[PDB]
Amino acid sequence: AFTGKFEMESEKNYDEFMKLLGISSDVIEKARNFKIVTEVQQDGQDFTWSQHYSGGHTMTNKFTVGKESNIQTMGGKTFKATVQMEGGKLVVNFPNYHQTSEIVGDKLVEVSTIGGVTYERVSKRLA
Repeated sequence: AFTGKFEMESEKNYDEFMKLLGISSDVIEKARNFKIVTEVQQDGQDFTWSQHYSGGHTMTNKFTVGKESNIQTMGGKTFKATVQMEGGKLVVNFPNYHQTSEIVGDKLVEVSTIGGVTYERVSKRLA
């Protein structure tokens, strides 16, 4: 489905995965001590993903799968990357890191990747 409100309740290897990307220490501590809210609307091959900071800033990741698009990402800057799908899951690969999302009924989880490190998360489906 990939459609609904979600929010990051917890993380697994976020700290190190960040230390590889190279994020600022305060911003590192925020996401892990903060519920980044996450909405999604899989409107067909195009998606309207979003990553709200609880109403204030809103970063967004609109993209089209089997096509590619510019995506804002949690790295230093925007990149362009080929999002793809499989069946009950989602796929992407940027010239920077790799990531695959995977809905579970009423829960969004994601698993990022880059160099011997991988950051799982569990954006639950609630508010």
